[PDB]
Amino acid sequence: VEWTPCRPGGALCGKLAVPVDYDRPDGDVAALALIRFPATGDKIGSLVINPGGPGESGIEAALGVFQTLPKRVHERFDLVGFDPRGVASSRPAIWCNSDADNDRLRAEPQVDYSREGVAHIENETKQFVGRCVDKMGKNFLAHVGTVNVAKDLDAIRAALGDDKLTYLGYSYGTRIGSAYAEEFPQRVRAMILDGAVDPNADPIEAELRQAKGFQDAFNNYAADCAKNAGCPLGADPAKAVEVYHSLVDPLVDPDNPRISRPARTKDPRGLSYSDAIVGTIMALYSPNLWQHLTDGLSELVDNRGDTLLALADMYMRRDSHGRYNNSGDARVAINCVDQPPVTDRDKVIDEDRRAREIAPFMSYGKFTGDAPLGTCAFWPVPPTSQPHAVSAPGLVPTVVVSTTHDPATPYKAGVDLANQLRGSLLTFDGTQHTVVFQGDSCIDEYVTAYLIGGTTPPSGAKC
Repeated sequence: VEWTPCRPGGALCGKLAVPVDYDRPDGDVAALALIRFPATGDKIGSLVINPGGPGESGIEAALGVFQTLPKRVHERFDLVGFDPRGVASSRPAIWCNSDADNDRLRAEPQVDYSREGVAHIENETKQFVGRCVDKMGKNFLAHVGTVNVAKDLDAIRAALGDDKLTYLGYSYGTRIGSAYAEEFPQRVRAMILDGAVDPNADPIEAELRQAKGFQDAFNNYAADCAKNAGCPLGADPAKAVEVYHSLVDPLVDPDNPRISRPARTKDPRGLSYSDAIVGTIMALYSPNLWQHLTDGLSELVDNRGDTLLALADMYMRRDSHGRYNNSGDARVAINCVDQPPVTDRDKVIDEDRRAREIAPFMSYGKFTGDAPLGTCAFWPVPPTSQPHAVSAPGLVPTVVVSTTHDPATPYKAGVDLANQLRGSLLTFDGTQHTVVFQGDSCIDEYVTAYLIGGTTPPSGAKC
């Protein structure tokens, strides 16, 4: 890799060619984008991070991580972020939707699960899948999976000149982690995995555990808010779900669920039901966003939706000029090849029935007896991986950081991943998604000691 200063540090930038198909290492070639923050003291090696998603930029994440990086880590390591194949500055990038495509979906309430509703959703999905194929071609799509990201990571390891990888992965980056650890266990110097994906999970039960996570994070937010003056959800948290629906349900025409009655905003779109829900989920990633959620709900009481709409844009990565980055498109494409999709309609119908009972705050109206298949049921290329217990016997001990009320990747997922990895579990007591290098000096101390010394947290460590 030929390094260069960048387009906010002593940062250097570069590209790395990898083959699209690793069985045709002479065919089409991809170019991964890399950022690098040189160590300030005696260099142990590169610390390579990944933010998750999938579809999130590792470069963009390294720029943030740089700001909150402990002094000793920055002394001993190059901080290095990368954009996986198909993502952000890597070429070719995955694109399916235009900016107008995305807005048009987000304008719909997306709540009608009658037969006509389901047919409408599955029509938009097929058009989407066709837009992916038409812009990217089937070959590139078949090789954007984690199994091949793992192989690029070893190419990155080698190109940075490290003998063994030192790696920090968050959320989906956790799956990159275990995949690398299974194909190159003898190349792992150290590995921290924060907010765990358990690759042995049933996809439906995982989704349901996730729904339960956000309802539980919802209950936690609401109970917090109920101690505060003028809580928009009321002072009795046992009634918060109902109050919340009294605020968001009017965004949907009661005589016709396909009709949005959006809250007024200074932005021309207004606030649809689906954006209202998306902004809520966004805020339940972190108590840092609870104030914004509360503001958003308070605006709804006055039939306004500006803050909830901005939260949804943060989630959707739509900037203030209406441009989207490609994380949404990349997210879907990569998720579709990482595991076999659910194709049994009856299982998708029963999941919906259960999800409404488990996460009522996200649920509009009642169970209809029908539900749509997910985008992946229509994917034109087959999965390049599949649910299995992680098996990496020779693997160095690793740290799994799991938060007790993580809504996105629940606590028990981290416990399971640690077990399969036979590494250390470090618990954070909180309601948020991930925590490493985000303020908590305790967590950062443990992680700093592991990264430099190799010392793992004691069994039962809490922070």
